[PDB]
Parts: sequence; C-alpha cells; structure tokens
Amino acid sequence: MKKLQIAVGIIRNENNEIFITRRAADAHMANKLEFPGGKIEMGETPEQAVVRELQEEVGITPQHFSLFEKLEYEFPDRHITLWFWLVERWEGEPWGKEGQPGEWMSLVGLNADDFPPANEPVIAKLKRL
Ligand SMILES: Nc1nc2c([nH]c(=O)n2[C@H]2C[C@H](O)[C@@H](COP(=O)(O)O)O2)c(=O)[nH]1
Ligand SMILES: [Mg+2]
Repeated sequence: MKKLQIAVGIIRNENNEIFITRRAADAHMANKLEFPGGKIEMGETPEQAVVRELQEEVGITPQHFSLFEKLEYEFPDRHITLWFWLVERWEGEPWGKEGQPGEWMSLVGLNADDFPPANEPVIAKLKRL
C-alpha cells in the first residue's frame, strides 16, 4: 500500500504564545497560518523524519520537542500520518525554511481557517474547542 507522513510543530516562546507563520505583511497567501514540519516523511523514521525538518524549518537552536498530538488516518490504500510536536522555546529568531515569518501569537485560540486546510484534520479537533 501507499503511505504519506507529515510532522508539524507549534513554536513556543517566552510570552507563552507560539510564533506561527501567517500572512507576513502581504505574502503568497493569508491562509498559510501554519507551523514548521513539511517534508519530514521522505524516508526517515517517525522521529528522525521531523528531526531533520525541525532544524530545516527553524534553523536556529530552540528548546523544541515533544509531541502534542498526531493525526493517524488511512484512506483507500493511501494513508496519511500527521505528527504534531509540542515546542517549548526558541533562541533568537526562527528561520529554518518553513515559510513566511510569523509573529508570536497565543496558541490558546489557533485558527484552522486562517491556516492551511491540509492540516485542518488535527487542528479541527482542538480548534473546534
Ligand atoms: N499526491 C501526493 N501527495 C504527497 C505524496 N507524498 C507526500 O508527502 N505528499 C504530500 C503530503 C505532505 O503533506 C506534503 C509534503 O510536502 P510535498 O508536497 O512537497 O511532498 O505533500 C504523494 O506521493 N502524492
Ligand atoms: Mg522541509
């Protein structure tokens, strides 16, 4: 069968709000309010897959780790796996290569609408809260 993995993480900061890449003052799309963790799949392990993206989507040296939640669902042969890593802190500024630089925003009320629907499955459950 065919499978496809994805890993994502909310970058926590001092303020306790997590820097989510969104808008970025006139960018490609305002619906890109997502976080690092794109291309972890490739051919690594559930852990060693994101570990490589973690630095690729942050670049800096942040106290980032742990898994807040992961969405596991398998479609007609083509299965999908989304692993969310609960980040705690980040030194300097996050760069890596996730997307359009975002601002430190409170995760207490993340918006699945303003963010890519590709990750809505997991965020939906919480966002709906
Ligand atoms: N249609 C299609 N989408 C895929 C495949 N593999 C794969 O990771 N994806 C998806 C799932 C991920 O959310 C995202 C990761 O970045 P890419 O699109 O660049 O591979 O794309 C695939 O073989 N076919
Ligand atoms: Mg990547």
